Amino acid sequence: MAELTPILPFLFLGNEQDAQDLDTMQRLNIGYVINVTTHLPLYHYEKGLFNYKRLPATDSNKQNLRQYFEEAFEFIEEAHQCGKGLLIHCQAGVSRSATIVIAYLMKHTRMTMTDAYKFVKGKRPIISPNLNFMGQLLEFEEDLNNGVT
Ligand SMILES: CC(C)(C)C(=O)CSc1ncc2ccc3ccccc3c2n1
Repeated sequence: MAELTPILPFLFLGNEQDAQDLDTMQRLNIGYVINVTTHLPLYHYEKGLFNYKRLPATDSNKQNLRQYFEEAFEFIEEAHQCGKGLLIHCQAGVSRSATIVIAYLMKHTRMTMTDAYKFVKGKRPIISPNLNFMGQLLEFEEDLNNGVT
């Protein structure tokens, strides 16, 4: 049922239904969760098992996700530093969460935007398109190449 896609051995991508499989998350040694929605609950919050961060974003043609990139990168590095996995999820098409993942692959693994997309698309086959998010990833790639971010 639940597919917590490992983009990297410690970085996982999923949707709303994936984020509710508590046993798999604990078996995968996940200790950090990034919820990239305004309206979904922080699943399992009252159990005190994970560190949470909500990026309150919608899946629209006007939503600004670039503003949250640097905040999400620090949370991922914090999980990376202590040997724990991080799950980033949103909803069915994983448009929002896949944008943050690709951006991290561009920033921390030095993948190009295109190669990062093919990397994620190969492991997570169902990704809904968002031209607004594609444009932001393109602007982010140029800023990386110009050493501006
Ligand atoms: C941004 C987000 C991850 C939410 C998506 O929009 C995925 S959907 C899609 N569909 C057709 C494409 C064709 C070329 C391409 C080059 C670079 C990056 C993405 C694409 C591409 N992306």
